[PDB]
Amino acid sequence: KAPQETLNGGITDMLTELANFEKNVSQAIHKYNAYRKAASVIAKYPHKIKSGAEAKKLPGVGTKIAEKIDEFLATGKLRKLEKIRQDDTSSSINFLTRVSGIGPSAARKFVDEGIKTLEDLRKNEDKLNHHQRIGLKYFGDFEKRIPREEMLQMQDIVLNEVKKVDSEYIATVCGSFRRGAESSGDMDVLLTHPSFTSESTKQPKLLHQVVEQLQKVHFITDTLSKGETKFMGVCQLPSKNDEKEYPHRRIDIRLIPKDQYYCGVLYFTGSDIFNKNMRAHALEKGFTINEYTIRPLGVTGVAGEPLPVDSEKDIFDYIQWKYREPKDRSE
DNA sequence: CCGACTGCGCATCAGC
DNA sequence: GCTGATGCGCC
DNA sequence: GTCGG
Ligand SMILES: [Mg+2]
Ligand SMILES: [Mg+2]
Ligand code: NA
Ligand code: NA
Repeated sequence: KAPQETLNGGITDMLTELANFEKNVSQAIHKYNAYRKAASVIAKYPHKIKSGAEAKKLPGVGTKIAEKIDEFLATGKLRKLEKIRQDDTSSSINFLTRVSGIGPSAARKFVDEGIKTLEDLRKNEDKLNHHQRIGLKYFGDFEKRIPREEMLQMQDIVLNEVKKVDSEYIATVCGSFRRGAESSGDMDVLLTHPSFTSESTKQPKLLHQVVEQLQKVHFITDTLSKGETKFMGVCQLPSKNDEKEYPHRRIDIRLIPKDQYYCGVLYFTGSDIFNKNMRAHALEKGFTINEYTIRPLGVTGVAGEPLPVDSEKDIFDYIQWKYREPKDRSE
């Protein structure tokens, strides 16, 4: 379980708003993560915070945030935030960043030029790049969650088509979906083939062929980016006669070397906390884990050649550990 | 006091 | 024309 | 903004 929004939702929301403002307007990504961290640890606190000093005891909450909590608890609001919400420039910039492709920098230019709304964007399509236009075109669709049943139907199509292109491909839908989530933000598909390894051929056709098949059967509808290794785009479940159309969805497809496949699966399955905690634990046992490989340290810190991996279990075993089921990888 | 806070693929810019 | 930087989305 | 060298 988890503490209800009722407990410290006002505080966590306040911290999340300030988090967004720092990243989108101040362009202070570290202060953005500082705030989110503070919001997380408070969202876990199973007690109604009575003072900023009480919250200060938590890892991620320092003096500044303690002061803000005191102001919020005593008044019900934060002056600095109340002033940011009313600022036309800060609000507009903040808003435009909700478009995929528009970050802090682009949002800034648009607002400096008067472009402050989606409507303003439509009248200025020539000023947008390919990514941004897709983000615009699907603004609303991209903010909708993906229920597990739809992800299942999406997986059906992906696994079916990949196998159809070459039955030797190995495909694994990762992300929260693999962790048994009831809903998802997007679909992350990891791909490999026996003919693709670190020391072999780079083959631009392996990822290209699969994307093509999914476009042939009308599953993939748009392309944000696509190289020889990574593909980012859009997909949509086919419409049932008479029933309403499905929302367009974000889908990523990655071609990974077979010898780095399982480290990739584990990584893109998350959770980020589970990854951080698993990396932190991996440190104690004298190992370093990333998206690509697992390497042995030699006391000074000399990481030798990447250890052989043939399954996710192999990784868990290496670090003296039992394989954690994806559904439990929450923390 | 003061540096770390992950680092990379792909698209697009800035400059030679 | 190229190479390197920057912006962006992401555990 | 917070933590830790
Ligand atoms: Mg700034
Ligand atoms: Mg993801
Ligand atoms: Na603290
Ligand atoms: Na954005």
